[PDB]
Amino acid sequence: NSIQIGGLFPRGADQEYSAFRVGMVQFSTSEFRLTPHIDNLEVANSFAVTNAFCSQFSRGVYAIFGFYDKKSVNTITSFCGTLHVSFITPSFPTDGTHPFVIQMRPDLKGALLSLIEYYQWDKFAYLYDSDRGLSTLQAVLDSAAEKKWQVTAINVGNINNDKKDETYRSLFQDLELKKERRVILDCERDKVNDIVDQVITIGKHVKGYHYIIANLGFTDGDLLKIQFGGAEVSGFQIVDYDDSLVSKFIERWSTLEEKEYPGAHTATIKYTSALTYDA
Amino acid sequence: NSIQIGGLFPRGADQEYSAFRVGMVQFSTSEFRLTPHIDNLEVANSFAVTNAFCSQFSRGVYAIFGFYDKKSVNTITSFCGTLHVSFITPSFPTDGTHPFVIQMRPDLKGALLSLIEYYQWDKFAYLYDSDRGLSTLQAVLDSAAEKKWQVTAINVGNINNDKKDETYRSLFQDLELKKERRVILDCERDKVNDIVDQVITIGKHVKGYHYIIANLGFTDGDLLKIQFGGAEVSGFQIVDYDDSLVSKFIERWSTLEEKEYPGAHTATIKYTSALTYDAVQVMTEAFRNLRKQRIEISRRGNAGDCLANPAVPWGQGVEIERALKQVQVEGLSGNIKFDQNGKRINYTINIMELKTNGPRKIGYWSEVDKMVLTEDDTSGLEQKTVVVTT
Amino acid sequence: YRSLFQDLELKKERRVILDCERDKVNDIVDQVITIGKHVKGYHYIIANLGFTDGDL
Repeated sequence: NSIQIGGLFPRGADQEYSAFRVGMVQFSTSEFRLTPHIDNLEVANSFAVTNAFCSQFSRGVYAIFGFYDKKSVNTITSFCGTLHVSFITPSFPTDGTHPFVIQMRPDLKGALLSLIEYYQWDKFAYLYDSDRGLSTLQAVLDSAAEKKWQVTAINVGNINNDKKDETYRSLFQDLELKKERRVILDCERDKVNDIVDQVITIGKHVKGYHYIIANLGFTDGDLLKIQFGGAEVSGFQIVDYDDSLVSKFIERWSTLEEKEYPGAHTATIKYTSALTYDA
Repeated sequence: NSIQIGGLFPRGADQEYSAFRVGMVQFSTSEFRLTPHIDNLEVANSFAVTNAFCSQFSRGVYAIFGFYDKKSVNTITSFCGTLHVSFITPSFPTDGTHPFVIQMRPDLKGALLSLIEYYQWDKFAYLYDSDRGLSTLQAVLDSAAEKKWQVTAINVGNINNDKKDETYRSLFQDLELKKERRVILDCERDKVNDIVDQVITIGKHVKGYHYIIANLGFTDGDLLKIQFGGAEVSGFQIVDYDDSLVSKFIERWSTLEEKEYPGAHTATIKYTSALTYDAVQVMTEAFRNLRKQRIEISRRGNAGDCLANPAVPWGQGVEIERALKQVQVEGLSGNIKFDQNGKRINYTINIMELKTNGPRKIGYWSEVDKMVLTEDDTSGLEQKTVVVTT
Repeated sequence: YRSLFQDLELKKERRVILDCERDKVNDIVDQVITIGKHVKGYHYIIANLGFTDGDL
């Protein structure tokens, strides 16, 4: 039995798509089969998202799936909320409760709170990228009342790649005036990479500083570049690799040729793709 | 040569629509007379927004007008950017340089930071609703970093109205944990007045507290309710009632029956409505200039459905946007001028203080001149009886 | 390398004059980066004419 469903995907999310088809293969059943309607539109154009949404609605799909921008979240909640169409999503959790919005990404902020509670920091800078939503920051501020924290949040995402350089050195130099030893980064994998790189170049990966990477990709991140700096570093993983089902997943995940499923021929996997495959 | 236009007024904004009617009256002209497609739909519902939008798009209206939620900003921005359709709003400005976007609100940010610099504060609470956006928060934090400020921001706006009383008690106690004496407020006027009433009940309207109302319409609130509590209060104002043009506007304003024009029969007015009237003047005179351009643009409902794949926008409106941006004319908020980014520019925002006799100006704020104090001291009232502890 | 500089740490040396060919120069520099011992308080001298030729 064919079962039509939506399949929105941002371009450059190839790993999640490959893993998606892997999900189609692994869990296909004799009783019925899913009928994906793949769509590779950018999430930045909410209007285009509306277009694809009406398109799959024309397809009459019983479900819709894909990533969403904070720019698009209100759109998806509005439409799926209106038409009572379900929409599973890997992306960051909604700041507001909604009907028909299943969401694959666990809330992370409370663990972050407990984490700080363990490290018992009194004061620290807190960089953030807007795109995942500022709500987490709001939370850290709330505790800052209760925990008398003197956090100094600063956005980073506005910066262009073209001048993506001196702004950093000026930034950390600004951090030096407070002589900050402790920062919890909250950025995307790529931004995580560039930031870690600049930290290397300025050499603040030395012992006496500390970092916390606020995402599930803490293992996904290439921390080898800073493993030997002596500064302590800690983060999060939603997917233990020591797990039996996980290791079994790895046994074949390496096997796939990149030509069929690019980005899949690796020892590990982005947690988001894993959320897709689970979804 | 009547010109079809949009009309997206959120429910309960009667004074705004009435002001819109007054705008239709004040600038009606033989060369053309505007043809509103007025609608009353929830601003929060992006779906319905898209519905009416595509409806007027089916009308192929050459211009559109209405507000937008922060939830809906991305909507209308994405539509103006995709369909190359010009639009005007009195809502709070986008954080990005979005094409085909006109906006009546000069950013209150720089004047606010300037004000903070004027009081030379170092520690303060920052209450905020989410609804106008967190841009001011990002800004105040940004300045806070360099200035070694100790921000205490809090999201008051998510609190349920069902018990919009209980939370406040713990809330101000939270301030008392640090004994904050300095509290920026960033909410819409209703929430503002409510919270102020709570300040009354907790009695923190007493002298030695200071307050800041972050809004274009500082006079709109019920300041009289706490005029004599002794706590200092001050805020920004985009609307000078003292202006003779504004004066005459009042002369026609309060006099009108509120039945035909709800929200109009008063001595006061929302800054929003003034932005509306100003938007009417701007659009109207803009097309007046189009007539000088003689660039014919008339078309039927050629636009059809908004889901054309790909949709291909007609470029005459792209020219119309250029015609709009170049407009430079006086309004209720003083001069109106646009950058090609579509933000208002080279404007002015009068500072206001709550003197015991009543609210009062002390200066004005150009974006380029920054803060500008006015001498207006009225030769000093009194020393207000100096406290002498011992 | 890490063992080597760790051995240097016992003397807490702040000052070294490297004397190597440009390739091994670049490699040793990279390792110094990875161990991070190029913060203020250290110093280096590269004993060759290629001091500009190498990346710095």
